[PDB]
Amino acid sequence: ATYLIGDVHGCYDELIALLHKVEFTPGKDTLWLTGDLVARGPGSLDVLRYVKSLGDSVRLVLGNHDLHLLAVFAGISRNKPKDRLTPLLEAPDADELLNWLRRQPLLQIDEEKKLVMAHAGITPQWDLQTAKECARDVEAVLSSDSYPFFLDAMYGDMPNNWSPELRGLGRLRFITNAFTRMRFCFPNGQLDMYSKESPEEAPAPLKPWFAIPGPVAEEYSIAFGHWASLEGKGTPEGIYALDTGCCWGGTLTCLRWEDKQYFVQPSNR
Ligand SMILES: [Mn+2]
Ligand SMILES: [Mn+2]
Repeated sequence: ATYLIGDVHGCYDELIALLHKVEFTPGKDTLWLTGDLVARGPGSLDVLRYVKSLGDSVRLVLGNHDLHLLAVFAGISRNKPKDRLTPLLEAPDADELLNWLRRQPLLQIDEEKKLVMAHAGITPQWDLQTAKECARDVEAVLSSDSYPFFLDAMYGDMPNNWSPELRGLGRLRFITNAFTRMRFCFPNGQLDMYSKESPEEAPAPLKPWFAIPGPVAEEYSIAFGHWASLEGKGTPEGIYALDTGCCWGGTLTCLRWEDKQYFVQPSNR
């Protein structure tokens, strides 16, 4: 069976309870995770240990909080107490866990399932070939010995419009923002980096990225997490918003792909 789970955010107890609910069995089953494995919940260290141990039985994409953790680890960014990352950062296996984490993809594709996953989704300005190339470029910098330089460069809100002519810092910043921070788009597909509200609360002319026709969404199902204020609701056919806000007192959601059956684990908070 194939299971897809939204942002875990250190909610290790809820993750394990949900996996036991579906009798997740590595070697027979595969788990897809939308990223944001860490921060806010209390168990980021246990989450990363478990997810790394799954090996080929997990398909992860990196989220904005995973990248922020890497930036803190590398001395690029300041540790915020509310993220509760200190046990992970001080763990004796922190190097092993975080060097594993920075080698994971920004994008997962299963052609037999016609299924694509990224943390925030797929901008309508990208076709599949471009999404693949952009994921490869950022994965290459994150997996290199020089990844702290990229982590420092990644912060920023511009450029917010894709072009194949983008180069250098702006190209990487756009790619990172599209995969890990996107929510709303302008009608032409350009990213808005400020509004984090539900679609009903957003100001015109902002619309969700998935409300703008794009070539990937037209051919593939897209699963994503990230946008907690969506509460997993309000998406069109073939768009699966899996982040139902477990770390916020909401729920952890798991979708089984074969029958599109949902399973939900209440937050312990
Ligand atoms: Mn999140
Ligand atoms: Mn996120």
